[PDB]
Amino acid sequence: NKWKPLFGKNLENANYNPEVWSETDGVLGAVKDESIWTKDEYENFELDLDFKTDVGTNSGVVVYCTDTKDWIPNSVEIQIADDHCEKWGNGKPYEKCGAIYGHLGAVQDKVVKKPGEWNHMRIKCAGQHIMVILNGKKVTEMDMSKWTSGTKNPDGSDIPSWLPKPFAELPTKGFIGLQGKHGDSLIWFRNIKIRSL
Ligand code: NA
Repeated sequence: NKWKPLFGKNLENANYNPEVWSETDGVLGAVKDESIWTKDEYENFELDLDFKTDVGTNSGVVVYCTDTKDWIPNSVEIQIADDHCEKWGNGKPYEKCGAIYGHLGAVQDKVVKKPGEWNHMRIKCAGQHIMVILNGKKVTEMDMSKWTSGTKNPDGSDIPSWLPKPFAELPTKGFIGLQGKHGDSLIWFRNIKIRSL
């Protein structure tokens, strides 16, 4: 159908703490670690958002969340990361920007721009099929039905112990959220919007 702001105007359609999450000059950011969620559940949608990184940014967009309190194992996370910072060495493919965190790498990295440059990401969530388009590049295409294991990924890498639920049996409807600030690297969001497929 048509695009609408994911959180409405003035975050009216979001569940959040206003001491954590706020809009400044049209740009959403967080000063503490707690997440921001939609008040409503979504399936069969495309989500657009702009984001800007800091050096070493590690964040993510959460979709299909069936529990906003115990969200980590009951959701899918599209990784947002500063691929130009190499802190943990080479890193894992599922830690790169536009990956499905813990589950599936992006096909190329350093599609994300350098810290302080604006990025654009579109996430198409069509039941078990998730596509990530980053800066106009199709970087990630997951079919969740392949994830029959909660411990091992189709690419052979181990799934972090804190993500035990097989993605093949995960529901493909739930809340959408953004993650808060966990350390010194900031992240900024804008033009966060959604429409149905
Ligand atoms: Na992340």
